[PDB]
Amino acid sequence: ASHPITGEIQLQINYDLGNLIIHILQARNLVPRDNNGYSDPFVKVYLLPGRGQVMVVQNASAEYKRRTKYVQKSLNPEWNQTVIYKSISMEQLMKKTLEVTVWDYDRFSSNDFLGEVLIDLSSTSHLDNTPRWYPLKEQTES
Repeated sequence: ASHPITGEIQLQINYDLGNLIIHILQARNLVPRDNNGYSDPFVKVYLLPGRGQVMVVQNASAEYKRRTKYVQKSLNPEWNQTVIYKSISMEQLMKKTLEVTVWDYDRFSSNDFLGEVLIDLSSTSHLDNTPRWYPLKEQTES
């Protein structure tokens, strides 16, 4: 079988004190799979022109997720997390692009792809902390 990459991702961007902050929220219209609810999808966000630092997103209060993971975790998973990249000025920042990538855990440990977005910080109008949706594309390997 195969799973096509679809859906989008919602996040909040904000840069302050020379530090780039990014908050993860959730994704919608993701790739459906057999047996609803089984694995908690995670995201990876790193700058293109950086040191290759991939920051994975954590899961919010499972207490509230455990009740929503039913259909959400299956089609639209959330995270509601926050990350920062200190030591980054608008000079190099504008040159860097925030790439949000969704990944699902395997049955043993591996991680499958789910979606990839590219947010150019050169014009990131969502800097003023604004929850906006971003289209998740596929990871082409030419």
